Amino acid sequence: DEANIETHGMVPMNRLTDDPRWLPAMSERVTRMVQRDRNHPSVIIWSLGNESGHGANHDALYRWIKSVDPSRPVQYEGGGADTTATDIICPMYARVDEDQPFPAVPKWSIKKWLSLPGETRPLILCEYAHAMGNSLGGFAKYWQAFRQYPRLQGGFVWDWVDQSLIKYDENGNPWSAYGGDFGDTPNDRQFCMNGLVFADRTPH
Amino acid sequence: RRDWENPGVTQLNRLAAHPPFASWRNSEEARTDRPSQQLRSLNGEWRFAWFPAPEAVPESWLECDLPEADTVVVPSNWQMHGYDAPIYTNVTYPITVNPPFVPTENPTGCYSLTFNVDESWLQEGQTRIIFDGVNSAFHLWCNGRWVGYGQDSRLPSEFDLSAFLRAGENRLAVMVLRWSDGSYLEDQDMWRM
Amino acid sequence: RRDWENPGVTQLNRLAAHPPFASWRNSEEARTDRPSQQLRSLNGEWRFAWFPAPEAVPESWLECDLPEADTVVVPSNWQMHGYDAPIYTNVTYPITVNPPFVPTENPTGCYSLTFNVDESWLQEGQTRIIFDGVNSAFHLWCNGRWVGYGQDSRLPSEFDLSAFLRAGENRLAVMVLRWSDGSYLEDQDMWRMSGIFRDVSLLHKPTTQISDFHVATRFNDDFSRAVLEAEVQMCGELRDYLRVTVSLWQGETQVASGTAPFGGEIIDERGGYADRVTLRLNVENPKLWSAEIPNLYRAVVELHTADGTLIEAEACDVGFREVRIENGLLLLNGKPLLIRGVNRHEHHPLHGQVMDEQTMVQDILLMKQNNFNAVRCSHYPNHPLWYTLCDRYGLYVVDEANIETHGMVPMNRLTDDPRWLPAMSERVTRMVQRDRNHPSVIIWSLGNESGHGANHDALYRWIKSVDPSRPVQYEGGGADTTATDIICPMYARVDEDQPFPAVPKWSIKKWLSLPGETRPLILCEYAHAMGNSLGGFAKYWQAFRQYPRLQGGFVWDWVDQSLIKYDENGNPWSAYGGDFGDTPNDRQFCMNGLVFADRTPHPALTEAKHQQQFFQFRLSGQTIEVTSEYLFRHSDNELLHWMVALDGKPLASGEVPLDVAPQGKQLIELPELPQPESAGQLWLTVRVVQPNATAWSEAGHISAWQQWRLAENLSVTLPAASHAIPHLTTSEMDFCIELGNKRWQFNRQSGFLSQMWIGDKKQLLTPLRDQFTRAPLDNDIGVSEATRIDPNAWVERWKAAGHYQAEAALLQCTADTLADAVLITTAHAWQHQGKTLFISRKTYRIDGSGQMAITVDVEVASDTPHPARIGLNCQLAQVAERVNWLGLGPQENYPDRLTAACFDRWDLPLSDMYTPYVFPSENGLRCGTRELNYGPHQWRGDFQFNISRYSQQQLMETSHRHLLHAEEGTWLNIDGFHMGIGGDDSWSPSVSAEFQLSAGRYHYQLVWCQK
Ligand SMILES: OC[C@@H]1[C@H](O)[C@H](O)[C@@H](O)c2nnnn21
Ligand SMILES: OC[C@@H]1[C@H](O)[C@H](O)[C@@H](O)c2nnnn21
Ligand SMILES: [Mg+2]
Ligand SMILES: [Mg+2]
Ligand SMILES: [Mg+2]
Ligand SMILES: [Mg+2]
Ligand SMILES: [Mg+2]
Ligand code: NA
Ligand code: NA
Ligand code: NA
Ligand code: NA
Ligand code: NA
Repeated sequence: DEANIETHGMVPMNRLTDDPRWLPAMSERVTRMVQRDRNHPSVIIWSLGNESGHGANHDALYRWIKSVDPSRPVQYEGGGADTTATDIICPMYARVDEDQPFPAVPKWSIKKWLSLPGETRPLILCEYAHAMGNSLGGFAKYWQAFRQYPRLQGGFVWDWVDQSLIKYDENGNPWSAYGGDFGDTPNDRQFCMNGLVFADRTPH
Repeated sequence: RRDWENPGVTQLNRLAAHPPFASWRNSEEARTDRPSQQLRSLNGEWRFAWFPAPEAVPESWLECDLPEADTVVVPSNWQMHGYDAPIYTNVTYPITVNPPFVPTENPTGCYSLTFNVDESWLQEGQTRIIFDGVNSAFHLWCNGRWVGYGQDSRLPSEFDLSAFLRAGENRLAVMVLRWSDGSYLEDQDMWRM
Repeated sequence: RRDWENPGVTQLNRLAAHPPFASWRNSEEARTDRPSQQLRSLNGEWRFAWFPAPEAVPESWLECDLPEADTVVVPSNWQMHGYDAPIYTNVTYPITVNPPFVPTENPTGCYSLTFNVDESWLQEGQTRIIFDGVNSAFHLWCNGRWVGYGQDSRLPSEFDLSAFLRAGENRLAVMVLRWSDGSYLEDQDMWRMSGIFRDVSLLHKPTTQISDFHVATRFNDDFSRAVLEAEVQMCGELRDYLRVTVSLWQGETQVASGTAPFGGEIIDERGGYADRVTLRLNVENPKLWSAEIPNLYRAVVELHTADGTLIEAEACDVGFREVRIENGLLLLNGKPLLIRGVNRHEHHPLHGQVMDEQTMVQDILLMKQNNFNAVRCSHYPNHPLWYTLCDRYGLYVVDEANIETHGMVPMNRLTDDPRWLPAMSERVTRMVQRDRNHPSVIIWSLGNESGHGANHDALYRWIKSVDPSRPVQYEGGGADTTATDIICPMYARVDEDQPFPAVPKWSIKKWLSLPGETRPLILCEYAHAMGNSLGGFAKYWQAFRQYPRLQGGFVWDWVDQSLIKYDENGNPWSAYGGDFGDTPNDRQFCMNGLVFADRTPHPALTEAKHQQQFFQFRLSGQTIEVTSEYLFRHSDNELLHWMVALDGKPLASGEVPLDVAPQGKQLIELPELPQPESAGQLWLTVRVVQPNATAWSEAGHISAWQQWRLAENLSVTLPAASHAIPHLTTSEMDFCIELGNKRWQFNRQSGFLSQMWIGDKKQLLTPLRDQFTRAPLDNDIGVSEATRIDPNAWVERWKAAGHYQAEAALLQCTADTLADAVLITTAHAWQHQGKTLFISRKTYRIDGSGQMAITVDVEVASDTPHPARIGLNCQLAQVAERVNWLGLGPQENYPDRLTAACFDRWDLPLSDMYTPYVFPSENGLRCGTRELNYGPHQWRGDFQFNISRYSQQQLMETSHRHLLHAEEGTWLNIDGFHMGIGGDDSWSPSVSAEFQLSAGRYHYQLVWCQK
């Protein structure tokens, strides 16, 4: 279960999340979630939100939760996927064997990540195997690792269904539309279709 | 007050959050997860009218129905009805980045409903309204009088109408803003509706 | 909107918090911390009208000064000027508890000011208004246009008037509400006042300005090398040519300097901060900061153009010091502290809660002069100057957020509530943001008496997160929660457990060793100094020294919060709870200080000083061993003085220079010491003197002392040839004794010494009688009320037992003649509701020498409460100017509070023998006295005594010291034994067992004679 908090477009990412003046707003997004959903057995992990860097607001919110509801681990990927605001190393698109040492927020091979000096947390990819169009090339390689390494505990594929919408042609013939099709601009074109299933639930 | 341009203000008069309630007045129903007389749906046909900015809305809409209004289904997304377009933007904010301000031309949806309230509800106890999802911020009026304000397009916003309703017919007025300071917190990679 | 009844609204249009700024336009003014033409004070003469409610405010006030308005000085508390009453309530909220609402009649202050503004200010730049402190909420208008709103009475609220001001004359309008949703977080145990109590000023900043800056200092292993790191942020337009220079000075000497353009390191996938820059400076051999040697550097931050043109400069004092907890110990600069602290409220007898520099400096010096090295800001951020001062004089400070909800039921009612997280967080984040650069601040505190809720754990984490340089502590919820790095209890006893349910207060020695516990333990409040208190202070100090992880504490508290009241003669008197018509109220409970509100010390102050000494001493043979408890300085402003006296008569003495390394020892051998010409006890006294004056002391200041008995020679010399013989004159009513120009009369029915004469002069106003009670001290009283008694309080156990009502029944009264003496024997009973409380058996022996020998044997039933005292007392007919004695002094001292007193021969004016506590009680006693002198009288033995113009009765019958009236004569209380006074707490019995008079059988003897 994940808080409605994402500030990706800020420069740098943690602009608002590190801002004490935004803690209040952020906190209601976290506290109100937990207050509503804490009796559901299905919820096994709480998430602090998505792609908002890593701000002090995160560490405070992380503690609030651990403190009001110990029953569940708390995770969060921002700021490099293994900060002090996450019980779980939850990277997005870290590869199996290949490292991608971006500055400040590198994405290590998952196999490698687990054993970095000092590290001992489990690792579950929060997003992996981007299913855009003709994709899922190399899927088996993750599975192989998942089964061989005890601490590599799986992941959440990105993602379930294309975010295509319906528009009608001159005969009222419906067709799947993407970014820019509604005269929307600027837009991300086909980047909103990345699922395992078509918008109508038909499998890819 | 321009509440929608201040992260210091994310709600007004909103009731505290809590696990799902139905206030069953029969235990066995509660046990069975059956419907509850005390938990009514307002879903369905409503009155709606689009404006380009909150400044364009007529005070008259608080008191009485906008004759230009159409009758639409709720819940819904007004873009799915063509009042305006949905925008697909991944990372870049669909509005200029100048927190906590939002554009002046800020698409506004004026939703309205005339509904019944049984006196039995009014003789005792408390009558609250619950909106499970309003994107991105809104003001609410009941029978012409202001009730409160809310943000966070993805959690329920609850208000006590106990002192605002009357037995019988009643009118709600909801002014929904497309953009608000809460929009800064909602930069997900998906359509902007 | 009634923003004042909504915790979701804490402010409107309020600018962000930041470290102290001054916007200098000259670097040098900056480095030297001189005034800046860009920071103006608007303090002084303002207009004020009082209202009962905001709704009654003439909306005209907005545009025009109202006429009924008076002219008053600001800052100020309106209660201080008489528009209304300040209220003294401890726990009980002064308003009905119904969060978030406040009462409808809400005293409203209408402040307004007509002032001129320099257009140069308006043509460019930004002009902000700054309210250092507004109690509790306010709305702001400028030239009739609304500006904004703010809460939190203890931190600065700032607004941008750039667009509201006009060339020339202008009007500010300020509506301050007494109560607001903020009061809920302001339940501190102190007076409830209101208004614009801290400074008001204007700050002009350029458009492109420095908006915040953080200074860090990290060290290598032996602190031989440091890195000064300074993080700088800006507001305005960024440009390539923009620069920041950070330079570091040790006075006139520029130690280091660095320059960079804006642009931080990459921090995320989104990059980094374009509008920030971090400069780093190496410092070799830093001169380190401590409360022992407050070494500071000056940090100057210039925002300038690449051409060299300065835009503005900001600056701060820097202290190189590291705070860390390691292996269970609190270290400073790698060394374990020993906190000799005190809690201190911002209070002024006439100014209420308005603070001034004079007062601050006065407090600090007293502090230092009394060996205090630390202070806790109970329970809110202090006026900004305090910190600059602590920085410079050197005091370890505990900075505490303004969050106290003691009146909630249960206490963490709001703090565990997510709807109160935001208002709470601002009270903590805005504190940190403003004070983080001060080196005197070594620990953060989450607040006071708010239970422990989830909001605390969240805020505990934000801090650790933003400023890892300082531990975080909080005492609520048990003193050892997950929201504190230090076990910081309040009033936990040294050896005594007090197992309250859920939040027990273990004995500190035991608390450290609980299974699994490893933190350090420093009490946030201890030794409640209320009235005649501080009993057992030495027991804490002994433990702190013996146990490494016991690191000291903060006494409660510095100064009494009594306000000044004037009688019809326009004579001032110190007032407390309820004297303002305020109710409900907590009476004298706002008076718990080591000094009077006027800064005159209470006697306990001296006890603190001695226990908190930095040099320990040991004696052996002719060998004295001085051990320094300093951790960083050598005894470079100290010399040792020693003196040997025989029963106060000086024999020998001398001085030796001290030269002790921190933690070291020095052995001073003493010279061969001549023996003495007669019986008596020799006593050695040493004292540590500081030859030179310092910033906080004068040349010759004594910082420590100690005493030891040396050899003793018992008198064996047999009196002498009785010159004459007392004659006894027996009547059916009296036993009369005559010897020369003296007579003693013993009433045969009473069994007491009814009268004594010298010449034809009567010596007594009332007979000499045993006394077993004392006019109740604050500590004896505890919480006990006349409407709600605390049957557990000492006073209550005593009253109930009939001790203050017991009556003397004669059991036996005889007179016998000896070879050369007259001997009277008596036996008395003290009963109550048919039980014998005590039995007093005496003998009076009158010899030809004319001395009256008294022997007292008392019996105290095992089942009666232990008595306040066991002695005799009388009202002397005489009044003399001086009191001279040989024993412990010079100041008032009791059994559990006499370590700092010294045995010698003392002489003071009668008045120094009476302690003027506001709440009168037994006071002024002196222990271990071997000889007492008054008028032509002399008493000898081994006893304790007090002497003044007030009977115990009058004292215990009076509540304000200013209603006391000098009785006829002189009241004399001479005790064989006196009960300790306690003080661990003043709300329950705190007198230790070894200070209780429970032996059952007591024996004392005295000799009264004449000179
Ligand atoms: O479809 C790409 C996805 C999508 O934007 C996710 O919301 C985001 O967490 C992400 N990060 N990297 N790639 N993605
Ligand atoms: O003077 C009594 C003091 C005063 O109330 C302090 O503010 C509070 O922390 C406290 N708790 N217990 N005793 N005290
Ligand atoms: Mg808002
Ligand atoms: Mg994203
Ligand atoms: Mg408020
Ligand atoms: Mg309190
Ligand atoms: Mg010396
Ligand atoms: Na695995
Ligand atoms: Na996508
Ligand atoms: Na110790
Ligand atoms: Na008090
Ligand atoms: Na008294």
